[PDB]
Amino acid sequence: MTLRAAVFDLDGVLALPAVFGVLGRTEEALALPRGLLNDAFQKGGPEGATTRLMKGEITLSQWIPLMEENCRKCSETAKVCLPKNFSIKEIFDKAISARKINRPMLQAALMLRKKGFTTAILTNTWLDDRAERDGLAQLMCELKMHFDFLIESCQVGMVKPEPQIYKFLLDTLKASPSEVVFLDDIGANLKPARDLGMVTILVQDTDTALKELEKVTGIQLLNTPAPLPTSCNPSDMSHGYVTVKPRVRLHFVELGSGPAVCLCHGFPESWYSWRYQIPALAQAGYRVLAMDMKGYGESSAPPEIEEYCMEVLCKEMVTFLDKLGLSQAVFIGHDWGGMLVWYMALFYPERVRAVASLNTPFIPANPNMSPLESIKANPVFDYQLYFQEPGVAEAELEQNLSRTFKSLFRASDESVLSMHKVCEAGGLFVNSPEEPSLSRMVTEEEIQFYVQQFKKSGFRGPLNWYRNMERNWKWACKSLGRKILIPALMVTAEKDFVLVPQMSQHMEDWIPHLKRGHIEDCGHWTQMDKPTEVNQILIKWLDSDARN
Ligand SMILES: COc1cc2c(cc1OC)[C@H]1Cc3ccc(NC(=O)NCc4ccc(OC(F)(F)F)cc4)cc3CN1CC2
Ligand SMILES: [Mg+2]
Repeated sequence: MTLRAAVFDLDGVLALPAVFGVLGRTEEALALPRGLLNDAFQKGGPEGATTRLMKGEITLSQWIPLMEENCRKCSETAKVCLPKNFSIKEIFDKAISARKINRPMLQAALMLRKKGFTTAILTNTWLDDRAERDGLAQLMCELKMHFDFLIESCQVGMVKPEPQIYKFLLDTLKASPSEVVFLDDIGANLKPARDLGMVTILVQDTDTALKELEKVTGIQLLNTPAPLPTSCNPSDMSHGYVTVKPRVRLHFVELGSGPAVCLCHGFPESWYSWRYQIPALAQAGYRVLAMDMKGYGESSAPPEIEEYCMEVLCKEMVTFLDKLGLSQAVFIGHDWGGMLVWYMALFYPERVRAVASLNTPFIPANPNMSPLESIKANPVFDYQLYFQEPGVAEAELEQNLSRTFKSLFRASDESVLSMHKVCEAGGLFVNSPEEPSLSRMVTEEEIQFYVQQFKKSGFRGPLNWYRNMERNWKWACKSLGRKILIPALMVTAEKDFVLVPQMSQHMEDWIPHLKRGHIEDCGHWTQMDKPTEVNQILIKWLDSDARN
């Protein structure tokens, strides 16, 4: 009775415009008899060429000659002559290419799966061996990840509306007819489903079909707020391991193809902090490499403090590129990662295609002042003095991992921390709740991932990034006569009460062609506070500065 599974057609529902609709306009353009392309498309019926193509018996390249004869045969009966420029190859090439994803439909499908539905795609498709088959391959891959099953006609040897495929569909979904809703742009494909007892929605226009699907499922799909970008499931990611040197191996996650983009997280985060950026960046045509920085998660965490100074952390990232075969890579960082990528561009510009930083500005070294004096001359950086002593800051953060991350990963309007009274009060969480409320930015599952990551190597490694003030300062002073002249981007967050946008006001002195981005109502955790704006800024900057 109560629905539980949802099935979606591709051509006409999830993808628009349908191939039949582009074939109809072609009939109008070249002034053919109406429907002639569709009579040739459907010549022979269940024993014709198109059904042999839809069943995997022949490939698309094999079917085009058969479609050419059907058009010459159909044009002979209607007493007409096909133009001199008639090309079925070129006609379908434009149709397959013009087909885009119906985002209101896919977003509604995601909402159902989020609410606990089993989503699937049931489409009549073909084995595409065209030279331009990659265009259709990209489309399928980005739709496949959002559904539990993709049942293709040419893979199973069954086509709609043959009843055998619907019995195969119900077996795949492991559900009864009256528990499944099925959407298709063709009414013929619904009669066998409507006979087995499943709910049917004829999709003519998307917003009306969504109104019907709202009613039968009891879930609001239309006029739903803007959904978050696609997140990452760790157990479905490609996990990579590179040994940059003895006792030091770096763990990273990889997705997509194209120019290598290397993401560097901050303190106290993980590769998972790019969960909203990784698919979005890979979809834009990039090979994302989200790192576990030295001392974090599955990466090595040697205890020595000097192993985390900026000079060592940068030489190892260069090595990481070497052992992977990458001459360059776009470096996007946040918090400590952002500071590391600034010095990557300053010391190894030949290995940085482009550099970008979230929140963290490039503050050049002061040759006449130690960094400890400057940190003391700023009450917001007072927690960094508390971090200096080893073991002290570790005991507090490692005491209750759940409370630690729930008190940190909070929006700008949820803050329960006072970064300016840390050393005085003798702790970061002295005046914070023992069981803080779950922020709007992170679910309980996402918090429990960070907990499991930091159960590995603790907080010693991460905190050691703070404990190389004098070493990093001596190193940076060697680059005081340089200038960053590669593509650079500085993204500032309005409500970051520690890395304020005003700290970046002088950066153009050192980066003349610096580009900028600003995100409003955004706290420190830029990636998970405003992921849709982070994705927009980066994909726009990458497409114009990093790619060729
Ligand atoms: C050469 O002059 C400097 C040089 C340098 C530094 C300062 C300098 O003076 C100009 C400081 C600056 C700095 C600032 C922030 C961070 N980020 C960070 O610690 N993030 C963790 C975190 C953030 C917010 C939190 O609170 C809440 F969660 F939002 F609530 C809790 C934790 C890093 C650095 C790097 N430093 C050394 C270099
Ligand atoms: Mg269709």
